[PDB]
Amino acid sequence: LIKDLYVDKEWSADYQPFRIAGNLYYIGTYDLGMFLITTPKGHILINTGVAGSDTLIKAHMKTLGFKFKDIRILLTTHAHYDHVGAMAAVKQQTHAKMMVNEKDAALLADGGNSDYVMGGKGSMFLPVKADRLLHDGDSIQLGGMKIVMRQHPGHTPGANSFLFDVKDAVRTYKVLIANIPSILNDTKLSGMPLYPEVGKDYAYTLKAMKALKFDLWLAPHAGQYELHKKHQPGDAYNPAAFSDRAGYDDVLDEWQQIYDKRVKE
Ligand SMILES: [Zn+2]
Ligand SMILES: [Zn+2]
Repeated sequence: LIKDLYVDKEWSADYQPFRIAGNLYYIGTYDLGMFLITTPKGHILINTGVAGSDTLIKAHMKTLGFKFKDIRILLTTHAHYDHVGAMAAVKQQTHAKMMVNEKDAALLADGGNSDYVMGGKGSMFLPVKADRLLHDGDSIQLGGMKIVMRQHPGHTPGANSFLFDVKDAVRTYKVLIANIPSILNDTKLSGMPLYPEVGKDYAYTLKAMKALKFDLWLAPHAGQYELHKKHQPGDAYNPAAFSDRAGYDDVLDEWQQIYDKRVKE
């Protein structure tokens, strides 16, 4: 692996895990979103953090009263090292099935060495082989849960969001775990040498994500959905803290204006 990878202090900073809505729990760090969906047949994990975050995931699950080794399915929003850095460790420890967007499978399996921005300098994370390759609209089912993957390419070719219903004592909530279409500085939207369709994909994703319908949303980075303005440690259960259509439209509109200006460079 590449030595001396950048880690933001907020990526590794501990955060009190909590129940978001129903059987969906937050088990991530101050900045990095890691989501646990619990079922009678085992659990789904969406994302790790950086390498070493398997320890925090195991500890957070214990705090909530769940066993790490009951994770049966592994998912990611996109195959960058801040979201899959501990994915190989988690798969080795749990024997969970890795299910990945077909468009990110090669990137996940080569540890990021093919990354269209950060590649060619060796592995940024331990590689993971896919147990199931996912396509736009594919469903992931376990213990009564149905998760739909939507392809939201650009940030990586295989970047994707997940939509699913959770039930509590009161009502059903449709949750979106949204991969926000952020554009890195080094990206040329007319086409990148290892990703010629990058700008066409980002354009597609900005329109596609605006069209989604849901009750609650979260994202892989706290700042993208203002986690720490919506939630403080010890807050009473309150799913409505994550009802925020205005903030979702505002983040997508900001990225659409960046896209529009960067195309004109
Ligand atoms: Zn990323
Ligand atoms: Zn990230």
